Amino acid sequence: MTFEEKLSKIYNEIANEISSMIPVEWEKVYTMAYIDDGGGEVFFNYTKPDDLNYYTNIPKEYNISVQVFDDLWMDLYDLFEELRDLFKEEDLEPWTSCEFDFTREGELKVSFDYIDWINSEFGQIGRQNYYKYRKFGILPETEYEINKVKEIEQYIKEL
Repeated sequence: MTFEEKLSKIYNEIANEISSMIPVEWEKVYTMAYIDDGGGEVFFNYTKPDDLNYYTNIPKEYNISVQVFDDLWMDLYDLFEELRDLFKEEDLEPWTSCEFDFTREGELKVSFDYIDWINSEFGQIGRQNYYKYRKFGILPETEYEINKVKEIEQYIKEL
């Protein structure tokens, strides 16, 4: 199996997982995974046939138990971590972030970024809010968070 085949297998597994975590019909799906040496996290938003829907709200609104959803969540994270370990296994610079987007109409985008988030000294919420501001046009709901988004913006501009 080549590198492309490994990437493809993992991508397919990821897509199937994320689709399995959504109990209803979805239109667009935006997934983000921040993984470095100091742990990491995975989150995704999904639209319905528009408004973004945050993944951790799925068990609250729909009939899927917290336990099952959290299990599938952990499996997804494990998939992304395996994806990074592949990059390591092929003597490539390990990515620090991965965007995994796909739509109901077959659109697909997988991209990697290598921002040194550790030395940025910003936490997961800052990274998430900044991501939501960059990808979409959504700004946070408190001035503290907004200010942090500006700080991260300026940190990145100075790279």
